[PDB]
Amino acid sequence: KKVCACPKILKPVCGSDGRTYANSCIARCNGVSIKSEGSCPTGI
Repeated sequence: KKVCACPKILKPVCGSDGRTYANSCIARCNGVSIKSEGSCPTGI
C-alpha cells in the first residue's frame, strides 16, 4: 500500500524519453529516469 511522498514544488524537466513531467520525483515514481539519481528528494 506504499505511496510516493514527492515534493509539491514545480520541477518541469525535459525527461529522458523526450517528454515533459510535473516534477522529477513523479517521473522516478512512475518508472522513468532523468540521469539525476545522485540528487533526489528520496531519503528513507
